[PDB]
Parts: sequence; C-alpha cells; structure tokens
Amino acid sequence: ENLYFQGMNISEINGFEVTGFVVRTTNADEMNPMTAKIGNLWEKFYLNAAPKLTDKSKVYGLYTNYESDFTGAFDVIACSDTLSPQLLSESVKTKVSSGKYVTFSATGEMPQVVIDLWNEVWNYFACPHKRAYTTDFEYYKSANTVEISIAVR
Repeated sequence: ENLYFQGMNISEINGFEVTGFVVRTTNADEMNPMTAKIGNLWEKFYLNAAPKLTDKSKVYGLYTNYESDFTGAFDVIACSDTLSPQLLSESVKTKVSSGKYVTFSATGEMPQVVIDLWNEVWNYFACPHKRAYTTDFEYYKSANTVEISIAVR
C-alpha cells in the first residue's frame, strides 16, 4: 500500500469543539461510488470553509450520532476547531468529549492513506477493546499524515 503505518496507541484525549458541514450516511452508501456522500461533503468544505481557515486551524472528520453500530447510519462532519457556526453558513458546532481512545496513525498519499487507515481500524476491532460508538474522528494532522481516534468503552 506504500504507506507508513505508524501503529496504534491507547490514550486519554482532551475534548474539543469543532464546526463544519454534516451529512448523514451509511457504510453501504459510501461503498457504492454513485451514492457516496463523504467526497461531496469534503468538496463543500474545500469550497465554503477552507478559505476561512488559518495556519493554526486543525481539520477533522467526525463520525458521530450513530444510529446503532457500524451497520447503521451515522453523521459525518467535515470541520475545524477555528470555524464558528456564524463565520460559516449552514454549519453545525459539535463538542467532542474527553475520553479513552485507540488512535491509529499513518502517512502517505492523501486520501489513499485515510482510506487504508480505516482498514487497519476494521481489522483491529474485528480484540482488547470495544467501540463506544459515541464520537470517532479523523484528524488531518498534516498534508500526508492522518490519525483516526476511535472512542472505546
């Protein structure tokens, strides 16, 4: 896969607030290229939100409001800590809670690296830990490095 898989680490993470665009989807909708929503969500973010970011802006992909488990619907939120629901129209503010997470990290071509990192997440949980299905997140640490933090019970 031509990725550097840095590995996984369990840790306590401090909560934080982020604002951005939300869409509701399912894994099945995302697997079908013709019905996927996450790509379009990010294009909207690039279009409407990116021009308003700063050099210290942190950018995230939140997965939250889970209907059930990985087989159910969930909200995906393309967002950033420096945006606010009134510096940006149609946006929603979410608080990610402090808690215990398992965090995975990889570096490579984007977005290949985030797609493939989710596969590592899948393999791992499908296990010493159980998913909380509260709020999980991609953190786009740099142009080539992404972390995925999964909330665990």
